[PDB]
Amino acid sequence: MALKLEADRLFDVKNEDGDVIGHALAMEGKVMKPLHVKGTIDHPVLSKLKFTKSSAYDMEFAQLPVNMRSEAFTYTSEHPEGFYNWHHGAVQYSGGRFTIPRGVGGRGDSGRPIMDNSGRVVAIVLGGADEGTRTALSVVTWNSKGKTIKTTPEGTEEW
Repeated sequence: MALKLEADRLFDVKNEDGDVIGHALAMEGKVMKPLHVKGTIDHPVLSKLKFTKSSAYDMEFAQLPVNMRSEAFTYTSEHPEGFYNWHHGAVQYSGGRFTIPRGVGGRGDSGRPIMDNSGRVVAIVLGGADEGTRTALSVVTWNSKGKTIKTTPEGTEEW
């Protein structure tokens, strides 16, 4: 039945020698990536754009080229408790926190989006704090009025 054919929305950010140290994404008309991730966007067009910084939220962004604006994720500010999806599997959202099993997130996971079954982005991963058998994520989300919010658990380590 299904072939996972999708637009080019998620991009790699590499370090000086070329290791993937994070991710950048096309969403709501912008290319955004965590500010703490110091590398270059592995894309001939995106890497030449002028990026605006937002230290208060660990975000760095630029406007999408007119063309690419269609190849992009849609965000949603509604996240009822339950399970969500990301590159490594299930992400649980309960208690105001997004958690994953311990020993799963780390370098390379910054900038990865957490999604719902309808394919909308619900949050962007920044780092994590292990608490017991789980890891609580430091994520960026936006509220219903479009305000950016940043939740960082105690002892979070940036990925």
